[PDB]
Amino acid sequence: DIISVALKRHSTKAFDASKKLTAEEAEKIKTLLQYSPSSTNSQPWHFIVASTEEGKARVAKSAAGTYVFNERKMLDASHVVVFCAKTAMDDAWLERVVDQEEADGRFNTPEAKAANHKGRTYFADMHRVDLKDDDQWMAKQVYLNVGNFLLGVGAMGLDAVPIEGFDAAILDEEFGLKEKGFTSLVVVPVGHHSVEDFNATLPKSRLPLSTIVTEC
Amino acid sequence: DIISVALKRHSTKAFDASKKLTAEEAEKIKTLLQYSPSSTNSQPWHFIVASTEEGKARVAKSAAGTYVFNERKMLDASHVVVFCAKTAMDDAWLERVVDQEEADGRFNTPEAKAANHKGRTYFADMHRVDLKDDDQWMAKQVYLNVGNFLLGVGAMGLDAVPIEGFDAAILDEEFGLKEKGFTSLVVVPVGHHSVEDFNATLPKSRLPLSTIVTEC
Ligand SMILES: Cc1cc2nc3c(=O)[nH]c(=O)nc-3n(C[C@H](O)[C@H](O)[C@H](O)COP(=O)(O)O)c2cc1C
Ligand SMILES: Cc1cc2nc3c(=O)[nH]c(=O)nc-3n(C[C@H](O)[C@H](O)[C@H](O)COP(=O)(O)O)c2cc1C
Ligand SMILES: O=C(O)c1ccc([N+](=O)[O-])cc1
Ligand SMILES: O=C(O)c1ccc([N+](=O)[O-])cc1
Repeated sequence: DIISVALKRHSTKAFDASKKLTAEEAEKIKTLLQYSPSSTNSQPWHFIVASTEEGKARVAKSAAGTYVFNERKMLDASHVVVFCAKTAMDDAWLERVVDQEEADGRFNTPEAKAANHKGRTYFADMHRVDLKDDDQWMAKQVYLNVGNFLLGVGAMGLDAVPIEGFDAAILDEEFGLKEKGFTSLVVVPVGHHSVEDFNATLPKSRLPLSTIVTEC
Repeated sequence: DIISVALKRHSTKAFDASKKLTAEEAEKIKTLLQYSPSSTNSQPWHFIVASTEEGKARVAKSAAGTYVFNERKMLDASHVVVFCAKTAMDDAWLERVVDQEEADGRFNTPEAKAANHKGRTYFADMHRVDLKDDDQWMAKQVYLNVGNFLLGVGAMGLDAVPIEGFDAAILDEEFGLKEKGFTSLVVVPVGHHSVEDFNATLPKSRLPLSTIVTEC
């Protein structure tokens, strides 16, 4: 039951470095990243999946100093996922999305692809010409992916914690993201919690439905 | 299997208006909205859940005219969820969150409570004061909730579709959201698809892992 998963998943504060994901679980978490929905199927994202000791150490550099309370989570987890968003939405990216949709068989004619290209253009240029908030629009799609991801890994029986407490300028420079057209937004260590995870035994806390929900 | 869910769920293009959620399902989708994670457990959100015909008609006003292609989806679904973000992070909301955490038993001393409140204020001030982007920061948490929600309702065997194609100004006015301190971001009709949901039999399409993932 997915509600049981939602009530039992929690943000892990400490990971057991000896408990690694299986090869099968490693493939499943990449499938989760890939198949998240996004506005107009824009998929405006890139993921760094660090599983070697050196790779995780490179990610953990972003937690040095002020964010040190997040550094050990990145070092001790089995896999660490860096969620990145595109910095600008270009036509080339939109062309590759619609061509992939054709390759996967979503169009029955060279007509319907011209209409899907016509549609995704009017939508994206609204954020590039007019609103000029396509940077924030793409980052929102990445946060949607994070929310999909956290529930999915919980359903797999894996522990995780989402992290905003890191230096994105440091992380971007370490992986050369800016020149690639990406910027890091959220880091998610994935693995199994240790006995030092004090948050595993604390009750969950949320505002009541009478506050957050209006029915009509 | 949650991966089967991720590969099976789709954006429904048309809903069967005769098929309603059960009472138990209606409670479960509210639990999903409630228990989504968020940065510092800030829960900067409110949800309109329209299930009556008059309520759904009120939400559907935001799809009239320019966004007419989304209007029937709102009218036909069993339940329509409006995801709303706070427009500003005020100190009273932060106090409300920490008071709820105390009521739920997450602190063992009053000093533990004040320390948690001090930390949440510090990180909120990073967005309110330094970055001056708390409005975008809170919207990102709401998008994370949507991503959690879409996978959860798919795991319940329910159809849904996320919608950005609506007039948020019209929707905010219809429900007085701006004066209440909120703004609408995403509309999600939930129910069961009809024969007119052409997307139900199309294959899913995503960019390949060679493009979106870097392993290290
Ligand atoms: C986007 C985001 C960023 C977060 N950043 C951190 C973080 O930097 N360090 C941390 O320990 N927890 C972080 N959290 C975890 C939250 O404190 C946690 O999700 C919230 O208190 C709800 O608890 P739960 O995840 O156990 O349900 C973050 C959560 C989200 C969604
Ligand atoms: C934030 C968001 C907004 C979307 N807005 C619309 C919309 O307004 N109308 C619509 O029919 N589909 C909308 N979609 C659906 C996307 O086109 C769809 O998620 C994407 O093509 C991937 O396909 P899937 O959801 O079937 O996996 C939206 C999706 C997201 C995540
Ligand atoms: O108007 C829009 O913002 C809009 C966004 C997404 C989609 N879509 O994903 O089909 C359509 C319209
Ligand atoms: O952005 C941060 O530094 C940050 C730190 C802690 C948390 N948190 O504990 O949820 C969230 C964000």
